[PDB]
Amino acid sequence: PQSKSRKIAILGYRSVGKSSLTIQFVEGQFVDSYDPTIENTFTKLITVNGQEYHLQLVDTAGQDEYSIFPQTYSIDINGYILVYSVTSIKSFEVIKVIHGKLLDMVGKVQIPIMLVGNKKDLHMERVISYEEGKALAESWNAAFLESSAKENQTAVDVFRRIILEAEKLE
Ligand SMILES: Nc1nc2c(ncn2[C@@H]2O[C@H](COP(=O)(O)OP(=O)(O)NP(=O)(O)O)[C@@H](O)[C@H]2O)c(=O)[nH]1
Ligand SMILES: [Mg+2]
Repeated sequence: PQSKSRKIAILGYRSVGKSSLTIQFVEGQFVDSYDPTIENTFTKLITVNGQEYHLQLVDTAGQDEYSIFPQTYSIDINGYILVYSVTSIKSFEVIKVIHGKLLDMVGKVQIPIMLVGNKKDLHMERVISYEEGKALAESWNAAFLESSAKENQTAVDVFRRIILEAEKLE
């Protein structure tokens, strides 16, 4: 089928760069203008392994330990991107909770899940090691990748990987 449509949800704690990472991929630039997000949606077109896709990305509002996991992000979502900031132990802690809830909500369905450690560029502020987040991604039997919302190639690698990870379960 010349084109396929997939809906991806980008979840995580606030300020980690869910939007930055999303816009970088979608528009190609890096915005510094920190705007708390309500919910944005961009429809990006990208091809993976010859197959072109129609990606409907849902850049969600940041949540935390005690926040209801939106039931709509529980249905009709083909892939999930759970991003944390390697410069924040709190984001790391929180993503484990969001992941927990997410799994409960969705019940038992083979939905691709990948873990992203954002802000690899800010070397002087990293507190989470690569090997650590990596280990988490393995415990979830999920994909892992680190990234910078200022390093397009890596942002693109993120959205490519999830689809790779998805067409694998289908
Ligand atoms: N140096 C650097 N800064 C980054 C990176 N990703 C995001 N940031 C910065 O971190 C801040 C928050 O990013 P943003 O995308 O708004 O985070 P968010 O998770 O979408 N926040 P919210 O949940 O409130 O909607 C911005 O000022 C942004 O420029 C990165 O890879 N490197
Ligand atoms: Mg946002």
